[PDB]
Amino acid sequence: GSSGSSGMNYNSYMDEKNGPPPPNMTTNERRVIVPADPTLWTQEHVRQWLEWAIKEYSLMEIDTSFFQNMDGKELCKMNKEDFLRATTLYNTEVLLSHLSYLRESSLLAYNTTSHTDQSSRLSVKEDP
Repeated sequence: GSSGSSGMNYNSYMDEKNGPPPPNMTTNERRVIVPADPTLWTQEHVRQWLEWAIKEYSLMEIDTSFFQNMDGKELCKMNKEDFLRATTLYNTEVLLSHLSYLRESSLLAYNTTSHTDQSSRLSVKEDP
């Protein structure tokens, strides 16, 4: 007769080989600026934040004793008036705005999520 087999596979793959150190570039090392929302803050997040803003924004003459051990939730209840008693208006606008900016992000965080979640189980490694 007269018959054959005309048909190629045509495919590709990767080996994923990594060379010796040093590595490409660092990523993270126990560094966090915010947990999530201003309502779920800790006693430290209330301090580190202030010490940070005063540095970045480079403010001057601001109450610190007020944020020595204030509840993260209280920071939200604080209004232009409450904040005015702690610092000037110019500063109150720099704080309230920041605390309000974080919330503006949550507006997008609210997702339906159709069975697309993932558990967290990442632990640091060491030794050969």
